Amino acid sequence: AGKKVLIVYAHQEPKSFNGSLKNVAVDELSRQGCTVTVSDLYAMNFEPRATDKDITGTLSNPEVFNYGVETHEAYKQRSLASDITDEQKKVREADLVIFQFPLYWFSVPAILKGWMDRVLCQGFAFDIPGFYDSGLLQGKLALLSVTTGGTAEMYTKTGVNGDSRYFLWPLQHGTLHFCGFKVLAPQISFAPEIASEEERKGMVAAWSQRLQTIWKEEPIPCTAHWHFGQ
Amino acid sequence: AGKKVLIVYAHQEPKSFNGSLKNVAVDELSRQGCTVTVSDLYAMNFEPRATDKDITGTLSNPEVFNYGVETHEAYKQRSLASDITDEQKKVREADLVIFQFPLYWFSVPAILKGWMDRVLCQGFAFDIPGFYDSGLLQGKLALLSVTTGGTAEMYTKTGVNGDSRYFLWPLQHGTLHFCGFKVLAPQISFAPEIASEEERKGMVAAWSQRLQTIWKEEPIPCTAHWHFGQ
Ligand SMILES: Cc1cc2nc3c(=O)[nH]c(=O)nc-3n(C[C@H](O)[C@H](O)[C@H](O)COP(=O)(O)OP(=O)(O)OC[C@H]3O[C@@H](n4cnc5c(N)ncnc54)[C@H](O)[C@@H]3O)c2cc1C
Ligand SMILES: Cc1cc2nc3c(=O)[nH]c(=O)nc-3n(C[C@H](O)[C@H](O)[C@H](O)COP(=O)(O)OP(=O)(O)OC[C@H]3O[C@@H](n4cnc5c(N)ncnc54)[C@H](O)[C@@H]3O)c2cc1C
Ligand SMILES: COc1cc(OC)c2[nH]c(=O)cc(C)c2c1OC
Ligand SMILES: COc1cc(OC)c2[nH]c(=O)cc(C)c2c1OC
Ligand SMILES: [Zn+2]
Ligand SMILES: [Zn+2]
Repeated sequence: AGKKVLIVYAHQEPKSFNGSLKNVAVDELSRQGCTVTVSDLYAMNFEPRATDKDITGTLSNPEVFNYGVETHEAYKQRSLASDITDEQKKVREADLVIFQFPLYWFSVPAILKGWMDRVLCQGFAFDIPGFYDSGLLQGKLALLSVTTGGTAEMYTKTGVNGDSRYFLWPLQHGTLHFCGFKVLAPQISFAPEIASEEERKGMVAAWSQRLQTIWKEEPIPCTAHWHFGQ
Repeated sequence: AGKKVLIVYAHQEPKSFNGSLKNVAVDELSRQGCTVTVSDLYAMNFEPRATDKDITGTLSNPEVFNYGVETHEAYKQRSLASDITDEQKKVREADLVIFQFPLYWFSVPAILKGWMDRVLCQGFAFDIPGFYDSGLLQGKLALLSVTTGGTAEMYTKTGVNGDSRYFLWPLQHGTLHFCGFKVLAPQISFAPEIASEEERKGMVAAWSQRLQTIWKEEPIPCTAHWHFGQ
């Protein structure tokens, strides 16, 4: 029945390590016969700000602007900006969404934060029933593929940065799990810049390798225990 | 001495609950005789995207664009875009920085994430070495004044969202502490959209009342234990 993959990609430089990782995911998932689409946010000059431009025609309450309410009603009334709905159509059709980004301040770059803020609107991604286990994107897989400046040692529990999993919580749980995604284990490529050449080649190779059996994987249990506990 | 306060404010609607919490801070700090400046991000149409437009000089490596490297050298050389250096002057002069924002996906709205990505560059906010307790903003205070959709109850260890302190980690530790700020306890105003008129007025006056004695507070111990316990 085939599978559709969306890669949401947030790097300014096509020759970057992130670009290589995105390119390998494209090469390998396309080799398997999957339908692959990439949202190259910087190349699209993707709008990160949540503003009233995100609603076309006339606001639900033009006196006091409430982004959440107005985007909810806009979704229901098919009245959202086309950049947003173009993205929601790719997500709707995806079986798997991979986010490929460098870690910026223990989180996603603002351009990709703006994608999550604007694309994952109430009525599309969640509503009152239909959050966490029940969220509107249930059935879909999501996966963070993150590159870091810090070596793997810095990201241990008693290290300076604390555990990798500590920063994962707002993205995996607060965002992806909230919307119904099952979350595969994050791919974390530690510290590509302090190399080496061969060691960079090796991390790109390992991601490609993992993508081979991505469809065999089980989701993580997306829990406070998984992130912080023992 | 007296003191300088910068409020970095991220809400689209001046009549909003965020609007009121920013306005009471300006009013109370101004009443005390403090110097007060507000960076009203949406009104400034503040650029959230980290791009090569943020550097105007000869790039250190114009064949492969690396945002961290290029902004660090642009800072030393003074070729950063001026919107960034305008913010930096505000932070440099400040004794206290307050971030006033609605929680968006367990984090800051993208427009304010872009402020942290672009303004807190290497050379200015931190160096290597020169971070966490050696951060370049040592001696300044910071405070997150966050509003939520979820109730206090929802943000407890056994509630749907887990403890409120879990989502504070990337912002308090990975960003502010990393830059050397001493972090004051977060002001979290839970679920104003749900709350009654009296409860909302109550939340605004509790912030006003807290600001009366802010200069007397000790910072939090910004550690994994404060954040996750326990
Ligand atoms: C605003 C900001 C905030 C940040 N916050 C954090 C943080 O909170 N925590 C943290 O750890 N880090 C942080 N960083 C560091 C950041 O996460 C790293 O800079 C980034 O992940 C490096 O990945 P890259 O793709 O840009 O590396 P690149 O510099 O693009 O790649 C490294 C090398 O790989 C080469 N390359 C590309 N493809 C290949 C290939 N196939 N094989 C071999 N070599 C290849 C490149 O040419 C380059 O020499 C931050 C950086 C910035 C700018
Ligand atoms: C993209 C997105 C992501 C989100 N992610 C999360 C999340 O991860 N977790 C979560 O909990 N929530 C989330 N939310 C919900 C969001 O945090 C809240 O909607 C926001 O915190 C509420 O603050 P506000 O200023 O917008 O409230 P408002 O809607 O502006 O205020 C509520 C009421 O208070 C009134 N008010 C204004 N001033 C005063 C005053 N002086 N005295 C008394 N009343 C006053 C207003 O008139 C209004 O009637 C998200 C929302 C969006 C849009
Ligand atoms: C803002 O840039 C940041 C922020 C960080 O932590 C918050 C970082 N932590 C690390 O362990 C290693 C690096 C390199 C790093 C970094 O820049 C390269
Ligand atoms: C995407 O918007 C979000 C995301 C959330 O958690 C991620 C939320 N959690 C809550 O507890 C309560 C609310 C209102 C909420 C919210 O607004 C609808
Ligand atoms: Zn979860
Ligand atoms: Zn800390």
